[PDB]
Amino acid sequence: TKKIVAIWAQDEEGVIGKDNRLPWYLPAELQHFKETTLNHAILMGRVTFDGMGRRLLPKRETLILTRNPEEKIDGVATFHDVQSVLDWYSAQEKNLYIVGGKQIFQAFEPYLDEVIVTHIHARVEGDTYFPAEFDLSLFETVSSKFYTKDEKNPYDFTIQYRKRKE
Amino acid sequence: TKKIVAIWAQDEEGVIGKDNRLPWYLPAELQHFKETTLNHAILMGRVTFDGMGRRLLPKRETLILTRNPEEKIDGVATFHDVQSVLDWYSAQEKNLYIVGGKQIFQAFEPYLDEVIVTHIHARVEGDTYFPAEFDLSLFETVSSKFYTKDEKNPYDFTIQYRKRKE
Ligand SMILES: NC(=O)C1=CN([C@@H]2O[C@H](COP(=O)(O)OP(=O)(O)OC[C@H]3O[C@@H](n4cnc5c(N)ncnc54)[C@H](OP(=O)(O)O)[C@@H]3O)[C@@H](O)[C@H]2O)C=CC1
Ligand SMILES: NC(=O)C1=CN([C@@H]2O[C@H](COP(=O)(O)OP(=O)(O)OC[C@H]3O[C@@H](n4cnc5c(N)ncnc54)[C@H](OP(=O)(O)O)[C@@H]3O)[C@@H](O)[C@H]2O)C=CC1
Ligand SMILES: CN(Cc1cnc2nc(N)nc(N)c2n1)c1ccc(C(=O)N[C@@H](CCC(=O)O)C(=O)O)cc1
Ligand SMILES: CN(Cc1cnc2nc(N)nc(N)c2n1)c1ccc(C(=O)N[C@@H](CCC(=O)O)C(=O)O)cc1
Repeated sequence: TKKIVAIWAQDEEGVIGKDNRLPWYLPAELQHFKETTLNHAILMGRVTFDGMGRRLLPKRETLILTRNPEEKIDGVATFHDVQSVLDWYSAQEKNLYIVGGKQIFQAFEPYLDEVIVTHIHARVEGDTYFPAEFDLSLFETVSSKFYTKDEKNPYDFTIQYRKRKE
Repeated sequence: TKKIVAIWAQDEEGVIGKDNRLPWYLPAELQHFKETTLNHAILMGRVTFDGMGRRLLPKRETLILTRNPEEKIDGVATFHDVQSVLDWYSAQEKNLYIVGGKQIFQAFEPYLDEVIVTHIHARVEGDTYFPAEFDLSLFETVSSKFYTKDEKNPYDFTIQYRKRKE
């Protein structure tokens, strides 16, 4: 039942970030993020955390990965290496969602059970892309859904759930 | 020539914020913001400062308004009340841009020489509205320009420059 899942959103070319934030705004996609991670743990890099104004998502067990030994935010648990997070994960039952920052996605690739990827049907300008060396072939699409754009969500997008091929 | 200017962006209903961020993403509008405030000073409330990850913008003198006893913060100047900012402003020659936070906009409205308002032609969900306690009759629109929507900027928007008359 328990698993480590990577979840991210990207444009048509793999863009995931710009100026420490996301180069788009789609409340409906954020809603999907909320429903998926609700009542679970999420691990994000220190940069992405600061990028979102250090906001603590309600009903989410927030885990921050940093190399700063003096880093200490109230409301969140700090981790300084991958092994530490894996030990934490094994000592509990909740699913663990790798939520972001290209470096974090790269660091956890070997331990991923599944990926939930949102393909935004648009092309934007970004300075950070999903890891091009990430081997998505080891995964298989189990389900997906198309979300039609509207006033508040200017770009169409699709969400795919892909499990690790046996 | 020097003056105190308020700059902000709002949707058709006056929405300026949602969950401590701006409910939209328009690189061309952010480029506009940079062109306007570049090489000058900008004053933002502590909330907004936190909201953008304490990210210090380049070629900008950042001023933070807060009641927090702290005498200083980052590579920024800390102020503890409205009058303090106005006095600092009087002792120098650069234009002062009031850039954000509903409370900060409201606090400096009586001292504004000009407003530069971006009118985003769309309706989005906000939890923070521009504090419109301005006697509009006091200002005159010198000009406004239109920016047609495109792939990276999904909403049309108009930037209006208004100066205090009489
Ligand atoms: N589109 C999407 O789905 C998402 C996009 N993003 C975007 O991606 C960009 C951020 O990505 P990125 O720049 O890679 O930053 P990350 O979010 O990956 O964070 C990087 C930081 O994590 C810490 N870190 C990294 N590796 C380790 C390690 N092995 N051990 C301990 N600490 C480590 C360090 O923090 P420290 O420097 O403190 O030591 C490092 O600076 C932003 O634009 C963000 O908005 C983020 C999430 C999702
Ligand atoms: N659309 C746009 O153009 C912009 C929108 N925004 C949005 O506005 C929202 C934030 O607005 P708001 O919540 O009002 O926060 P503000 O950014 O206005 O910051 C408020 C804080 O400033 C300090 N402060 C306020 N008044 C005084 C005073 N008289 N003397 C000393 N310090 C004072 C306090 O900080 P402390 O609590 O530390 O004492 C107060 O909590 C966010 O959603 C943000 O995204 C922000 C900028 C632009
Ligand atoms: C920057 N950032 C990270 C971010 C954004 N979108 C993503 N989208 C996906 N698919 N995957 C991610 N890792 C992801 N990460 C953010 C920023 C804000 C919120 C946020 O406010 N989320 C609300 C939901 C907002 C809503 O319901 O519209 C929540 O409670 O989770 C989440 C992630
Ligand atoms: C949240 N926030 C405040 C914000 C955003 N847009 C605004 N837009 C207007 N017109 N007025 C404001 N006061 C305003 N404030 C931000 C967030 C990021 C950047 C920013 O990255 N600015 C870069 C430009 C980034 C870009 O060109 O993409 C700069 O150097 O000014 C500015 C303000």
